[PDB]
Amino acid sequence: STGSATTTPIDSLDDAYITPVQIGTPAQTLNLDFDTGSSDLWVFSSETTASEVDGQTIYTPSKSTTAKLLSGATWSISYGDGSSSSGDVYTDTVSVGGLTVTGQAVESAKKVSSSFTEDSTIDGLLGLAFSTLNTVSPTQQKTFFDNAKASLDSPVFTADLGYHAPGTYNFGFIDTTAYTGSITYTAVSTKQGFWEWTSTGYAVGSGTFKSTSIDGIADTGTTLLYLPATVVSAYWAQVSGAKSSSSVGGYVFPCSATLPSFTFGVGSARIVIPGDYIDFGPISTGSSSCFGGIQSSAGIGINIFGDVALKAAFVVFNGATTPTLGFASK
Ligand SMILES: NCCN1CCOCC1
Repeated sequence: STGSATTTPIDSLDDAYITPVQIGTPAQTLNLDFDTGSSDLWVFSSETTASEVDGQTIYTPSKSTTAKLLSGATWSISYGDGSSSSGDVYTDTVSVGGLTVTGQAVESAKKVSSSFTEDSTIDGLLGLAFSTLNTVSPTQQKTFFDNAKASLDSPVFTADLGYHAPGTYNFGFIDTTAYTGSITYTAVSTKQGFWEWTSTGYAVGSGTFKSTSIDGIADTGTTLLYLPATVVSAYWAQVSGAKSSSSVGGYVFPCSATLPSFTFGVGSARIVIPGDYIDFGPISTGSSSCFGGIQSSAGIGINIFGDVALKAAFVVFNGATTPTLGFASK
């Protein structure tokens, strides 16, 4: 089997991408944030605290003839951005663009933090990192990709995020028309439960490529590109007026600037992030100071190849016996 679904940016800045997911019988369609940096499929629901729901579409398990309460199971997750959610668990039929998983764990939120409540366009998350990170207790549950894997024509999923435009998540196949040149595959460590790999280096605009090992995670659930301070300083030093602002919480730059591109290495291959992809607009409404799309990972503990980097590439998340990541220009 295969699945194919369109992913759409939630706003004019590509702050996040939402993909429609069918849950239950009859189908209840929710727009989920596909996240390769986490492993829980959770949704806003009929059980979520009323004051914590502000415009999201909710899953109502009582209206699904295939929903079964997973007895005694609870979940609770805290994300790197400080956001959190928790609740109970149902098993139900979940479909993504024609691909169906019966008995998928659907984690129903009873509580969500303010960051989730304020994003009316995100109805929940669909985790695509390794099932070892799944928070369901006392019986850990599998991701949608893990459950579909055996059935897929090829044990892979692909992320093709658009810049200011819709993109696609495919399951079980590689669309050879979606990229240019070849896909370069690179080793993955699953020790931390992430799609963790090692970039071979970087270039800033037309600058000379620096060969240097950058360990990081391919994370569709993180908006920006988080890299070592030395790398991020070398990037923003090419932008007149750019500076790291402690009050804003990162590098800001004059909105009148034309940003240089950023290249990252994948083996001998090179992915080029055009400069406009690094502009995240005014720091506050009406300001002429803009927020940078490349930020320091110093306070995180890990480098993150978020949407800023991934959207410049066709990315293969290869779930073969030994998982690998593939990158192609597009
Ligand atoms: N609610 C703050 C976080 N979100 C994250 C996704 O994009 C919009 C802003």
